[PDB]
Amino acid sequence: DGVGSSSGNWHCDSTWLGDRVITTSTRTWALPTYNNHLYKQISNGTSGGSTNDNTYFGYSTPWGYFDFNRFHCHFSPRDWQRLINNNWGFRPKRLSFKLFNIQVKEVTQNEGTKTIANNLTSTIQVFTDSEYQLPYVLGSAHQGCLPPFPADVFMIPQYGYLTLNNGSQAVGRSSFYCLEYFPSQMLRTGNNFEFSYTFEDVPFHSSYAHSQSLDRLMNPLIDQYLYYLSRTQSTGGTQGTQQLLFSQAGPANMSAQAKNWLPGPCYRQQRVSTTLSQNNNSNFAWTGATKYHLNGRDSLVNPGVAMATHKDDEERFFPSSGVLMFGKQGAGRDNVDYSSVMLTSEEEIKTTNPVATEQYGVVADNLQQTNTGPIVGNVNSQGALPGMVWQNRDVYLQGPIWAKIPHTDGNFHPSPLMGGFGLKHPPPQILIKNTPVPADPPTTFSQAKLASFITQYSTGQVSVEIEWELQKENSKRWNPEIQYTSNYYKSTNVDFAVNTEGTYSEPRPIGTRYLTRNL
Amino acid sequence: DGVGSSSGNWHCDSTWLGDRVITTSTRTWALPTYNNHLYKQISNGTSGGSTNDNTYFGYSTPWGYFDFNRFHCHFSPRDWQRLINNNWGFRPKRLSFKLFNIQVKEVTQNEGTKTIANNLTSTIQVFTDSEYQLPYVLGSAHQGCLPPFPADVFMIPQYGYLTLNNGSQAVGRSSFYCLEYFPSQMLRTGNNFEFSYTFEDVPFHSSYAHSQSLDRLMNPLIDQYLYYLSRTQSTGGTQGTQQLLFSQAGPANMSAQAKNWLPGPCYRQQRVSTTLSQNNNSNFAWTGATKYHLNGRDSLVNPGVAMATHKDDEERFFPSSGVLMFGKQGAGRDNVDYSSVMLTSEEEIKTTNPVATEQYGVVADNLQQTNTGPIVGNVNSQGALPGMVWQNRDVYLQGPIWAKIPHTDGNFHPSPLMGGFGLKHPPPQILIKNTPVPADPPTTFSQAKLASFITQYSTGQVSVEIEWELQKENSKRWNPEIQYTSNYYKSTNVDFAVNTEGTYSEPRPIGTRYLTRNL
Repeated sequence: DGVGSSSGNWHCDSTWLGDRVITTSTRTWALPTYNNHLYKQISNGTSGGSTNDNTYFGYSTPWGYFDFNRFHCHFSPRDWQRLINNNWGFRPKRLSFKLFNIQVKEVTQNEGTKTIANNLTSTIQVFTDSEYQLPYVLGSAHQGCLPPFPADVFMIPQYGYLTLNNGSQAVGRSSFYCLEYFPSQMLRTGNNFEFSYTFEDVPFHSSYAHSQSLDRLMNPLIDQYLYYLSRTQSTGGTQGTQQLLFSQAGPANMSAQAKNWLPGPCYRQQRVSTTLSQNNNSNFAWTGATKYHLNGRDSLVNPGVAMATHKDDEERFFPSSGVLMFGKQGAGRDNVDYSSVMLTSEEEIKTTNPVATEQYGVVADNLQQTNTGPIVGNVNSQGALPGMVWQNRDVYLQGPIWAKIPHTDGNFHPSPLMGGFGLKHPPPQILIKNTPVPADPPTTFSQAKLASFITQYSTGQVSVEIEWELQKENSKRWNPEIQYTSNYYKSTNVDFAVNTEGTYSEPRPIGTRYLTRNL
Repeated sequence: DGVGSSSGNWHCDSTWLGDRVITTSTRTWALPTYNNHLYKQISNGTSGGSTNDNTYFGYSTPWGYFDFNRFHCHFSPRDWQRLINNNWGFRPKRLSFKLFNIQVKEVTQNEGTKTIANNLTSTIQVFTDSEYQLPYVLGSAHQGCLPPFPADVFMIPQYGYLTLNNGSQAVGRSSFYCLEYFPSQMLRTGNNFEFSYTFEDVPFHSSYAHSQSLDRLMNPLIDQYLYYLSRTQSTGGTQGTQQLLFSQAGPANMSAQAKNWLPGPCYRQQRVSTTLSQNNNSNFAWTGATKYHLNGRDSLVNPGVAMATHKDDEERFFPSSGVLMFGKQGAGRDNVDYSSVMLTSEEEIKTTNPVATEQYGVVADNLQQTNTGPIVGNVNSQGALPGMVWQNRDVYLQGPIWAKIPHTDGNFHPSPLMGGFGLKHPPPQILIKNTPVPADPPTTFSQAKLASFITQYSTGQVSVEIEWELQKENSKRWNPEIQYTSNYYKSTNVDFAVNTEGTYSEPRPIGTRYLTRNL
């Protein structure tokens, strides 16, 4: 462990061993100094135009943290293709992390002349919340993950959290955390850091589509031995009389056959078309949105319960807030045009989950009588029922991977709504910070704390390795399958490559449900 | 492994052990930073004046690579003489490579004042494509090899490759490679790198000339017991009549004797003389050139199939594109005069291979009859025939060494047309790159990737060692032999030495076929 020797090699690879696949990636990071080594109370109440729905209260810390909760951080596009085109399901098993080749540099800004030199004696601090004692900030689709293209250098995000509030004020249950209160490890140039982690058991992800629909499971050649009320009036003429009349459903009345199962739950959203002329001429992006009310404040249901994006022949429609929406390369931050974002589509689950923009069904509304015609009413939101079967939301190459299940008393099907694996003990957070170095102190003692430090930052490499378990397909389907492939026609650039400027780009989102399977 | 200790010694030598000879050379290299650590799409279509024949599409990488595919990189001129004057053939056996004494320096450009300092903590990355997964760019006679004179310092070339295209656009089969996706090794000052390699079996190079011609293998004293049609008319007067007349060829008609073998294949090229007045007054360097048509675009046949440069007493002639052409020291790049280049000559293979500027022969053209005189026609291109025997193109002290055989289904005599050894698993490519070091990042998080780095470069030593196998001659020739020797008459400078300026120079090309041998 000397200054003149490296502390690790560049491991970036992926191997396939059958039911196993082991990904490995390495990147170069840079860590600035946040908040001038200060903790700061941050808050925003209903002051100004800030509505009650957007109030908060929390703290910003001088620490940074690593993030790789994104699939494209570990799979090349070719590897994603290899995976999704040949396997029915998969799940992670283990993980390894490593930091090495640390180098700290200080910057002297003198009369515009900016100079950078090495500071061989400075340190950084690193520790992992292996006991889940800090607010778990990962799993919220924040930026700052590892770049997709390994040749990119990225900046480490700053750590901050929120707690309970009342407007812009705190309450008696508000918590304050000081990260320095944790046992941490200090590294100089020549030290390295690493640790390992094991995933808890979790069901495989359903990387397939169903080749049958829920309402078409019967034999199309034979009838049932059951009966159903086929008619409640006399089949005669204009003098119809009350009668109770039954028949056996069969091939010509499959809509009436008795069934054993039932579609999954729903929470109706607002439908909107990509043909601007087909929409209402008014701004109802927030007014007509599907929200939920909690503690007096309202919140948008995004993306909400996994439901079918649209029924057949209606690809121009999509739920207002029921679809993951990625932005194209170099897209602006606020209020961009539709042409710069890429909409996903969960159409593949039409077989079991209801369409997100229609009612679950229709149910009896009153007690019919001789003088009262029967009335029926729409169901726009339906909780779980015994016999319901549904599918989860699909994952994507540039989507999240896992999320932490909130530690509460009860829950129901703890799969993350944004898609991925829900865990009780997710991979622990990894935090990092530059150790402060004070400038020259005064010559006489003073009680006041130091406030002048040397401006500096640091950089180094980081590597992650994940082992995945595979579930190979075992189909007996005769005809060929649908596979994700790239276009065969000539184009100016190559998909998933660099421009003439070296700017990486992803042309479209990529799901994982291509293979098929019976219900 | 400390900063204050060297990591290797200067090994530059050559030893002879009988059938073995072991060369060893060491040089000093310098590696800049290419493309500002960016991959860039490069292409050129039929736009502008660029003809369809010169379109391409590919990528330029921020990596450099080592090259020693040149004979003068391992043999001194004296050693080349020692080798070619005493052995019939040779071939390589093993190879060893080594990097050491690395030192990285960063340059600060401030107000014209350029300062250079050491950066003890920076690294470089090095790896070898030992599985031939990257486009093999070596074996194309590119510049950037090790300098001939060991006292020179050289610059490492930049790596780039090409793929399929349509004009200036890519197609569905175009491939894009990211070199960072390979497992690589990182070295600081004090680390070293090395590896070994073994050559596959390969026939010896024919370092000799034939003392007999193919058409003069018979005994000059005895006749044959065979016959040949000697005459088809009556030997009488002006009243010649049809007759079938035969005789035995012997010493006086060796051109008519029956033979067992046949000259090698040919592909006729255009002849041109060094006496400017003897050539046609028109520009036909491209129009009259020998080309070949592939995928709609035409390409020049250079240097083409190994054929004799010229027949006896015609040394002023040479094929337009059938001869390796080296440039003298300090020669310009584009459109220099003939007086500044050095033409080789494959005259030594006149015994078996056809002259490159004449027809292979002449063959029957129609069915002769009493009323139809026989017609015969030239053959200007001839494929392989059973019984053909030919020789390969000669190698040179400043020529290439090996080339990689393209991985296809079929081939035919896979010897590189430019001369040398054809291999299925050539020595692997060695790639190198400066690890990027970002400047001070901003104080608040930002999604955009880093784009400001510290300007730096690196340098060090490199050594190569190759073991060769020899094939000693076993002649019984009585009279003395032809040997390559230097001129005995006084001159201003010494061949293969430095000027008064220390500029090394090579006065002429040097083949390897001096000794003789029977057919």
